[PDB]
Amino acid sequence: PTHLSVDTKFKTEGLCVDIPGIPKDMTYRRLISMMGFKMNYQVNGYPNMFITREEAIRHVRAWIGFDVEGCHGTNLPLQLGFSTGVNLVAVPTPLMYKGLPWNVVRIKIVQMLSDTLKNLSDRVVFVLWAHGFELTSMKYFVKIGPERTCCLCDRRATCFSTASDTYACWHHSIGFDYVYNPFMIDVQQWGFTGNLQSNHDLYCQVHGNAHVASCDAIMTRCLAVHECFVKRVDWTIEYPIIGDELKINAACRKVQHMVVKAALLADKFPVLHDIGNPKAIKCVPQADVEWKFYDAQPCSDKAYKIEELFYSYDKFTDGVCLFWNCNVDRYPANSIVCRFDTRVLSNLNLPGCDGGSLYVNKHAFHTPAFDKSAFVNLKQLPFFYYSDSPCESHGIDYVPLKSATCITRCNLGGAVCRHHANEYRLYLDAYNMMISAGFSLWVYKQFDTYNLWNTFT
Ligand SMILES: [Zn+2]
Ligand SMILES: [Zn+2]
Ligand SMILES: [Zn+2]
Repeated sequence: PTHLSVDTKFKTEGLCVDIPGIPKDMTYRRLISMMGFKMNYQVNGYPNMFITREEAIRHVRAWIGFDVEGCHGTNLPLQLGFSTGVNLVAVPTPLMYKGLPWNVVRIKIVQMLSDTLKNLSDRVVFVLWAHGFELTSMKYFVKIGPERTCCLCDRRATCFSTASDTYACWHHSIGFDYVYNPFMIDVQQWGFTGNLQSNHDLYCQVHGNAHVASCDAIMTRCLAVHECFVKRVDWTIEYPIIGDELKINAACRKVQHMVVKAALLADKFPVLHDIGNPKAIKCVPQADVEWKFYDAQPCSDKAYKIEELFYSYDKFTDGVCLFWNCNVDRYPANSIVCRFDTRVLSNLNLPGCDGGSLYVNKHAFHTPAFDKSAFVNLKQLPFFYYSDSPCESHGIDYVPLKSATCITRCNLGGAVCRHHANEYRLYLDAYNMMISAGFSLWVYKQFDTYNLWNTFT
């Protein structure tokens, strides 16, 4: 039950305006044949061009919305739209390109997909709101066959070249002209009422409709992300490592310990309200503070309202509140906050629904749109490094460190020791790693690193 059987029925009602007379009774087997492809009763890793919802969710990094609009059916030009914002016009002789024959259009498609996907996934999943022209145009830039490996590496093959008769992955596809063994899924098979725009606009106000193919491609993928990662959530699905996931996650634990420990030392809060992930552990386990946990799963739709989190019947105004990746609409003044900036560009952060983003780091977290007004009661947390550890070098070469933000006994004494200089530069790299990944740090306005110097006396 892991792959989509080709004998599964395909609802054709959405196709009958582009393809009048299409049979109501239709399987994927007959649909693929109708699209001009032949599968040959082949057991070589490619059982179906179309995939299940579950397989699509596991390969969300490969999702490319795809739409085709009749520009004027073999006799008229076609506008090819992709969720990358690209519009290509193919002739049978926000970006918008003029009409060109299929033999040059397919070269642009391979280049576009390869640059988009090489650092994201081992494949492409075309996300469709299928009405006909997009399915019948695939024969002009798609080749299928047995699963293969790249001619220059061990990755699976995603492209084919008619010039050299060879195969390549996204990384080595320069000059290739055909997409090889792509995957696809028709969102309209999921049981919607009404057209694409009416269903998309139920949940998203960020993507308009300029009535060009790329806008439909964007809305289609956006609707799919909402259905699979907003209204539905599955945190059991694991995703492969494609970047600095481990360093980013390790940096997050180190910065969280550093910031909370220093806030407790500087202001001596009697109680800390740890609001968020119900799997949370004390990040400063040796602190004397009264540590109270409050369970809140990561919100995937709208940011939590602070009124429903705190109230409905309790003294969150006592001490300090810790919101580590707990997105609320407005943080109280006595808060320590880590909030993911959905606007960040990285291979881990995919475009999301209604201004949000889909952050995929081991697991997929759809995150509500970043909002600067949520931090009005707070200020940005400045960088600093604090350590009460002994100045002792145990066991890399050294240039003396000078920094006003190395809060250690040795710097209080006027000369940073080598150990705390090593730890400072290691923490600075971790801090910059986490900030670059899109995380932002905010703190109550009274926070002052000057209060940490007298923790050495
Ligand atoms: Zn390769
Ligand atoms: Zn949208
Ligand atoms: Zn030192």
